[PDB]
Amino acid sequence: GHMSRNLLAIVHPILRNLMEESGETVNMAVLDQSDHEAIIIDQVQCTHLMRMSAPIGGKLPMHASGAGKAFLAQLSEEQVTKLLHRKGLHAYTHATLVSPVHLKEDLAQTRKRGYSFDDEEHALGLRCLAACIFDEHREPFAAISISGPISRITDDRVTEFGAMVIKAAKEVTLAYGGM
Repeated sequence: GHMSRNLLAIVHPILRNLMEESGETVNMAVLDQSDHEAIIIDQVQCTHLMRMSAPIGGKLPMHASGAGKAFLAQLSEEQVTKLLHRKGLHAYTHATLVSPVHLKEDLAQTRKRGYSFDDEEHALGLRCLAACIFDEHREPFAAISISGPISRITDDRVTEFGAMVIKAAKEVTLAYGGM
């Protein structure tokens, strides 16, 4: 499935809603199946002075980011192993899953859990939760995420945050099909 500008306008209402509810910046990122890259293509920023603010068109690391890992957690260990050298498991922070053992392990927990979770892996003090968007062939082509500072995305809101992003992704996957 591809991301048409038309579809974005239809779904925008979902990103705005998740923003108000979570109180954090919301992003929509598309999966580049040719280059294996998570590209931000939409965003609704929260109003807090201190917040996450990525540039539209910005890329996200596949192994150390909400959207990245929410995608990576869809590919086989062989595929993953490919991107290990294909892309690169760069070390953004001491928490970054630089070792494929742990990574693949977290990737596993992601599918189980439903939503990815970057805990200060992409940047110090940043938390992120993402959940894939599905086309017709049940293929994940997009990912919706909530990213904010740990000071506000507290440990006891993680699950409540992970649920919000499921409810919003589901709402996009369905509203998508048949329009």
